Amino acid sequence: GNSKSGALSKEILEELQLNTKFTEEELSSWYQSFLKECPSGRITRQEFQTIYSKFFPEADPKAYAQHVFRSFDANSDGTLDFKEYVIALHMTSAGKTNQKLEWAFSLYDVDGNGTISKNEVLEIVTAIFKMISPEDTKHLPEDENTPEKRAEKIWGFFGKKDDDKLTEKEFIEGTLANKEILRLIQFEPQKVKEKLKEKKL
Ligand SMILES: [Ca+2]
Repeated sequence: GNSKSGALSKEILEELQLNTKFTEEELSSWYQSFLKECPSGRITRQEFQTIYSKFFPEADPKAYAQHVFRSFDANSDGTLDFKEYVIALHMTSAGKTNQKLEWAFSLYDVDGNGTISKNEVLEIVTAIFKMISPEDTKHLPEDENTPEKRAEKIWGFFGKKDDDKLTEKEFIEGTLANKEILRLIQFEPQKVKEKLKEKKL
């Protein structure tokens, strides 16, 4: 930790790699500031939720923030340490999606039982949908303009029956190969929005 706490930034860089938006020295600085506000270096789910409530005033981010917080162990109780908190912000707001597919699986596997069910896709798709301001949902395709439609389209693209289980192997294959699945599972609010106002006539 430099010798006086701080080498937690190495673990972060390792687990995030090129995806990092920070050097270890900057992470330590953010960490020093983090500790002035959260002395224990831990952050609860309620506190994490507040971050998103504050920075997404146009949306209803509570469910979304809770699922993101849980992705780091499928637990609503407890806390996230600085490392998981930095990685969580990166997953929702920075970098490329294709480097986040393994984490995306953990996000979609709500109960953490190793596979994704149809209902879990709907729960997450709904949470992400609520991150879109009412103003933008009108630019959304007819067959992708409600949580139900989006979630069923994703399930259909995976060629699944109502009670089938979706594995990580297939989730990664499909999110990489089929760009429509990518578009529909997309969890970064800005990316959903920016594609939600582009394309072609
Ligand atoms: Ca599951």
